[PDB]
Amino acid sequence: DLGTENLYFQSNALLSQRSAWFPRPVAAPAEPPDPAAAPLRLVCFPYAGGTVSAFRGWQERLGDEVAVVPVQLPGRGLRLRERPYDTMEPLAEAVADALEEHRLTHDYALFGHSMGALLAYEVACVLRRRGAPRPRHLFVSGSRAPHLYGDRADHTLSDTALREVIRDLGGLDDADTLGAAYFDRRLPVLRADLRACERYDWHPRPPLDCPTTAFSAAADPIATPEMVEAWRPYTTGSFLRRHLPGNHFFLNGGPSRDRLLAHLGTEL
Amino acid sequence: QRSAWFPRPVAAPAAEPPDPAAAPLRLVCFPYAGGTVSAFRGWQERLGDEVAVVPVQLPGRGLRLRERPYDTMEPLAEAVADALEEHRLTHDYALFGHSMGALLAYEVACVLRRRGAPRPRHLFVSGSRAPHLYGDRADHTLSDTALREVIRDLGGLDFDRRLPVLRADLRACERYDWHPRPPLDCPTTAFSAAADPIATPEMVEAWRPYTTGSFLRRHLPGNHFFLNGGPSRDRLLAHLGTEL
Repeated sequence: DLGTENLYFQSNALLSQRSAWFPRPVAAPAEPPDPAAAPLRLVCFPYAGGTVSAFRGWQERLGDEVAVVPVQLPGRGLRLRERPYDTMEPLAEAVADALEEHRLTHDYALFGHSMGALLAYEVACVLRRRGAPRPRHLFVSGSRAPHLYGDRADHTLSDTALREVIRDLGGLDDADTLGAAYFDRRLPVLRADLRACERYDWHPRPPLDCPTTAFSAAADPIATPEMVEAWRPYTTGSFLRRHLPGNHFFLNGGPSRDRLLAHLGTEL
Repeated sequence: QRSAWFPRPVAAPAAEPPDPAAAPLRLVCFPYAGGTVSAFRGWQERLGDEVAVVPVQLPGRGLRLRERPYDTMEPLAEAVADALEEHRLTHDYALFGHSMGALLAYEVACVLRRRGAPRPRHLFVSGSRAPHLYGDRADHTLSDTALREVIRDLGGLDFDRRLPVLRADLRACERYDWHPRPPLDCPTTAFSAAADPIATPEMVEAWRPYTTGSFLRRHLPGNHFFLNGGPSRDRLLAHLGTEL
């Protein structure tokens, strides 16, 4: 019997290929949104010796409902010819002046890492005393609470000694390939920035009113759950601590960066 | 002075996708009824290099348009599970699904358990009532026009070739014959939408007992197709990122 009644289905060889069930994912069409018109503006502050570069790629990860507005402090990038501030208060006042002048003091949140967390805090306090609108949210990472600053004296150490602390903390993994000479470029700005945190002495004041989310890191000696837990009374709004796997310089890239961004996205 | 203080960030170099073979986590993604892998466009760049996004193309659509679509959930889950095992996707994996796809994801996790495979690292269920609440709807029996207007009214169209596939997908949900089973053990996160009449907060909260691990429900803005764009899509991706 060679007739058509006697025919049988055979395994479909096309379906054995990976791409039949699992096509490779597809990138979306690549804005960015205008800071002036965005529903929310996330004003971001770097760590000591850092620049707005830390925030590259945040915009694409966070999407179109928030404008990422990194702040470039004097002494770096296009501002390389300007003396860096070395005291927290005038810096925070100059940032507050800049935010007001450029009309960034509505529908905004603040983010800062390490020194930039303290700066973000100090900026929130200055804006409050001026009667400006409060932030929608304050995000701090890699930072102990303000009253816990003052312990350290890194900005006094020698070039080599300071560089080794930065290396030790995870800020100099590049050196393996780029050589350490690269880093010495940053020394004057790093020292100025560091002086602002290290000579800081928290004077008691009322807590803020904005929600605050703080991030601790498992491998950060200076961001342990309890140093970061200490931010809790600095606001009369809701407080959350989220814990991350990385070190003091996780901002630079990896799982912790991705998770920070995710957490940020949940609260914006 | 705006350029001094507040320089616009430069565009990032959109990263090379991670190899699903080598990624520390593979997120296996199932679409809604009548949907395709296009639902998950852009997910990979948004989630970053620590997770390979693996959308699943089901029979009956795209290049698989000549295959009869499954209209029952168990054999569909078994065919998916065959494919996952064949292609070594049955470790270091998580599952996502939306609406019908959430039910399928749950069924796939159950098939993989019966087969002795490693459990999912996480189950994400989005815009779906819990399994035992399915089987009351009959949208798959409606006229071409009435069915289209149901989808249009839920916010799905803003088709006729794809009607037989939509119907089969809906049949799998609406004929679903729930049987009590032991709960899963994997962490599970459920998403409800404020403007979703189908999968209300209470219907979504009802997933809680389907796992013995941690359960979270997040409540988002948006309608039944909230994953398709806008604020709610962004928030979903962010919640997803916090657990991957």
